[PDB]
Amino acid sequence: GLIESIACMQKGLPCMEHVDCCHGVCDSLFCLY
Repeated sequence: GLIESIACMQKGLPCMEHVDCCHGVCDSLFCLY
C-alpha cells in the first residue's frame, strides 16, 4: 500500500506506494517530486 519502507523512483515515474518516490510524495499516482 502506502507508507513504510524507502524506495526511490524519479520524478514523473509510476509510484503506488507514497514512499516509493525519493521525495516521498505520490499524487495522481506518479512521483510528484
